[PDB]
Amino acid sequence: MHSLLIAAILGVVEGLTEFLPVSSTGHMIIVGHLLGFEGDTAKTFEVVIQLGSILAVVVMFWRRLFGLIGIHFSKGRLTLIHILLGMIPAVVLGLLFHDTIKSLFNPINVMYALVVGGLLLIAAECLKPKEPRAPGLDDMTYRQAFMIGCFQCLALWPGFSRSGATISGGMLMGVSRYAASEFSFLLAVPMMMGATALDLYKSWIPMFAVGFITAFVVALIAIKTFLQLIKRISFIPFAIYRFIVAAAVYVVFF
Ligand SMILES: CCCCCCCC/C=C\CCCCCCCC(=O)OC[C@H](O)CO
Ligand SMILES: [Hg+2]
Repeated sequence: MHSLLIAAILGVVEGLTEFLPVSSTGHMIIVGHLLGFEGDTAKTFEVVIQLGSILAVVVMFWRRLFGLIGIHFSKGRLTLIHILLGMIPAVVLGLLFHDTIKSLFNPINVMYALVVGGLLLIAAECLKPKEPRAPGLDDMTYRQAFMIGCFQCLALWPGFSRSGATISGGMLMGVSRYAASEFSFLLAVPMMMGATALDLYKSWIPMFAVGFITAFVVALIAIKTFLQLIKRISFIPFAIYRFIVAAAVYVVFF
């Protein structure tokens, strides 16, 4: 009776922490450990429900995503070249270091990426310019998009919260918190869709239906609130929250 309940608990977690700088992978290992869902099947299940979070960004940015690829229906406009430049370096670094990255998945490394990721969010807050260089999404430049991407190499460290890494570099390149968040979401669509496909390949029954779907729903609510929320809130509360999670990763496993 609780196979569906566990998937609901894991789904609301994944959908919530996927696009918030709070280390989706870190929350899953602690909750999966507290529940007892730790087998290889759990990891496969977790990659599946990541697809639901993807579709949430797909439906949230349906008009803009297809716009980048030519399916329409400041005066600049964000182009597909921005997305490509944002994902070139992580792909190149991710392809070359696959066996090495997969070795970093122990919980101790998550504890550090939780702390170090929070330090970076603080440094982005203290160091970001007073006047944003790109207050809107369509104001971004190829240099900002690429520097954000070369900054996404850190997300290959398990527990770093790819959103937190991507948004930090956005703020440090002069992109507003709102646009830096919008770009991290749009950038996650090609990244997650390809990465999960890459993970679904090497890993091979209705428990997915609950998890995939409920993660799609919660992500929509979180991703819509967070964008409206971040208009008036900083990333300091998120960075400090990652420290409380880091102690928990130590608490649950050590
Ligand atoms: C009192 C309740 C909270 C208890 C936990 C205390 C947090 C201390 C932990 C780590 C250091 C964090 C460094 C402090 C963050 C920077 C403070 C700040 O003012 O940020 C600058 C601003 O965001 C841009 O101008
Ligand atoms: Hg890089």
